[PDB]
Amino acid sequence: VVVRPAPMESATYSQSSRLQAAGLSPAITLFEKAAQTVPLPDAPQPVVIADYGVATGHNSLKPMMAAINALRRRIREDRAIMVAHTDVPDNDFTALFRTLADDPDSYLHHDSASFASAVGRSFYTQILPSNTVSLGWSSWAIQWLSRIPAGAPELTDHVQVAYSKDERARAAYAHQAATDWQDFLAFRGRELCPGGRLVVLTMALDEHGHFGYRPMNDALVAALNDQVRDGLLRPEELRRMAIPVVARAEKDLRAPFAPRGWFEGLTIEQLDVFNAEDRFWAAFQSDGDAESFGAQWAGFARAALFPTLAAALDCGTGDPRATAFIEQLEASVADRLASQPEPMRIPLASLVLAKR
Amino acid sequence: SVVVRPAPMESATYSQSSRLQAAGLSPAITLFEKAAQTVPLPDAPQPVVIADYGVATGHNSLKPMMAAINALRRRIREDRAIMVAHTDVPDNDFTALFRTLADDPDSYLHHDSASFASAVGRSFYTQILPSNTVSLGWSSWAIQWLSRIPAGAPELTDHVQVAYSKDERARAAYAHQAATDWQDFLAFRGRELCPGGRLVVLTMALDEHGHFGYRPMNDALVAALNDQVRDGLLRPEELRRMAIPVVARAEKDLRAPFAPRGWFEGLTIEQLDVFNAEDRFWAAFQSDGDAESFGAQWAGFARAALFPTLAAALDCGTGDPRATAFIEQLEASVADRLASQPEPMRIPLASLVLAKRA
Ligand SMILES: Nc1ncnc2c1ncn2[C@@H]1O[C@H](CSCC[C@H](N)C(=O)O)[C@@H](O)[C@H]1O
Ligand SMILES: Nc1ncnc2c1ncn2[C@@H]1O[C@H](CSCC[C@H](N)C(=O)O)[C@@H](O)[C@H]1O
Ligand SMILES: CCCCCCCC(=O)O
Ligand SMILES: CCCCCCCC(=O)O
Repeated sequence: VVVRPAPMESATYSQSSRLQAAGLSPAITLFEKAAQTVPLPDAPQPVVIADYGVATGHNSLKPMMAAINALRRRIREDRAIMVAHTDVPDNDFTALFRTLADDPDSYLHHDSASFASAVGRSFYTQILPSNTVSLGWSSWAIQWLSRIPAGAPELTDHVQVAYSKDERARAAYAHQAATDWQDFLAFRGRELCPGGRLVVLTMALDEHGHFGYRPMNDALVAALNDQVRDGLLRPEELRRMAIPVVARAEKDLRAPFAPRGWFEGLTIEQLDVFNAEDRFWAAFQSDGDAESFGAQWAGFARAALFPTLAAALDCGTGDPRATAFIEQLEASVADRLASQPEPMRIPLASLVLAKR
Repeated sequence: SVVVRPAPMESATYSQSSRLQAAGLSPAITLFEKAAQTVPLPDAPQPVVIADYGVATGHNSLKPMMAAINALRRRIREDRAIMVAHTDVPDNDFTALFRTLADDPDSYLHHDSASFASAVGRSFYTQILPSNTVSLGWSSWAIQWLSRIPAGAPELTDHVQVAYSKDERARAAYAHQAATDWQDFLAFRGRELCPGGRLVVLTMALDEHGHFGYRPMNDALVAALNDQVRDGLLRPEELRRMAIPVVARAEKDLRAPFAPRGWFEGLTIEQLDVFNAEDRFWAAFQSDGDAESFGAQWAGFARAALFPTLAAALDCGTGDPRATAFIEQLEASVADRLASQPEPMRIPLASLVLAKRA
């Protein structure tokens, strides 16, 4: 009865998350700096790093290595560092453990006293022992709502609430995001060591209050409307489709802390709101390959969003119809964006949080 | 890879098909609970770590974990963190594990609000947890699985279990692989345990007479596989390729790394028992006379634990419908054969308590 989003498409996420990787690049610098200065546990207790919202692990390798390299300048080489990667139960943890074993960039291949574990429990509850996490990292994860809000109006003509014209829906999604953010902070506040640091990167609204990805969202909705026109999609199924993602404004991120600056033992040490460089547009300006441009954007949308859309179908998620739906939708979005390539806004927020 | 490994349990059926395992491990829970009463615990703010080596779906971990946690709660504050680290191979179904921990009312997460869960998908034949952090280790029905089919070992012609093979070279190769695997397992647990820590192991053993047990089951399985070849459902080449990388150890094998002075890599055997588990399927049949249920229980047990490893030998994919049909038919065949002539079976086990030097 509680409707939740779907995890990333395991088969394609590691190959289709270059946008996310490029966008989080500035946050790695913050994370590295946090690792250089954070108070550490008494030797020889293991130093714990937490990665909240790991998916396949591909985009975690660089931030984890940056922290580990920084820590190694401060501690003995034989001292244990434990990385706890967290996601939802239905995330593909086999893909994660294969990434950690097989990818040359894996920290396990670079540091002989580093260790890996996984936690498959929603990060909107406490999932690690209190006072044990020295360094927390979360990129591209917290924009995902814990649920479609209870009693929220069905998004009749849209898949993203920011583009919806239903005021009741907007408020319901906004309240859910506010409660989710409070919950996330409350439990990270318990998990962090005193003096510990948490670096968060999430989807944001820009200075004008816009969600961004405008041509993408237009292409997506149009491609879905074409499937109902061609009889590939039922009108009821399209009505049910919704992405439980909310992008937060600066004011939304600060809300739990106002006005004294603290919430559940945590404070905002640094906050930045910025637009990530549009690499797909930059590449297109260089090579003029419109088909490639369309394929890059469509692949990004597929791995991250399509499993959630496919969950609304009358058939099963393992049903061949769902696979056909995913592949057709990707090809249609690709064609639409390839026909008229345009730059897009990728609004992000980075935060450094510190525990008392 | 040219290194051939066993396959994990069938996650779809293991939680429903592991009552034999659950019943067999029951005596080891008592040992584990007793260990929990006195093992040293780590300095604050470190959680007490309980490691579960070879978790599968988690179904059979709930009882031993809760026994340890209950004992620990008689010693320490209710708000002290306890972390259970469940370990398996990368291709284990960890989603099934986390669903078990969230949904089963027997889950320690539902009974202890300061208990936590994690998973480690890295072979336990290497070190997979930080040195000196584990107070209590548990491993049931896992260490009999070889790290690999031994390199250069002859194809198990006419057999799927090496104990029943007539090939001397195959038997020796499997025995040597088991011996080095056991040394590896001990070496790395010896590093992971806290000084004074305890590890409880339950594994498949050879009985007093050096026998593997499950004889009627073994016979039914071989006969059923032969039926599939004869009926054109399985290629002769595929059956030749099939081998279960499982080795049951005698007392002497278990003691081998420790002999003669009693210690290996900081560990010693505190207690060792070798016993046959009560055959509950036979007991039920003696009570109710339901031969069909008898066959189904045995075949379900074999299916969940063994059939993925057999299916890996097929020329098709493991995700192919042909592999599913193979598993389903093999189960039905074994069930029918055992139902036709119900017989008691030997289930030889060994339980060990290992202690790390203080
Ligand atoms: N409540 C929740 N608890 C844990 N993980 C969640 C979650 N809601 C969403 N996620 C996870 O957040 C991930 C978003 S993809 C981000 C992956 C990676 N950090 C990167 O930067 O590319 C998905 O794996 C999704 O399953
Ligand atoms: N090298 C290895 N490392 C980790 N796990 C292994 C392994 N070899 C086999 N296993 C695991 O051991 C498990 C055996 S099933 C036993 C499950 C449970 N402990 C019970 O008592 O019922 C399987 O999940 C299998 O994947
Ligand atoms: C138009 C919305 C785009 C959402 C991107 C989500 C990225 C991720 O979760 O990895
Ligand atoms: C006849 C061989 C029986 C092997 C049982 C393996 C049980 C398990 O690994 O869970």
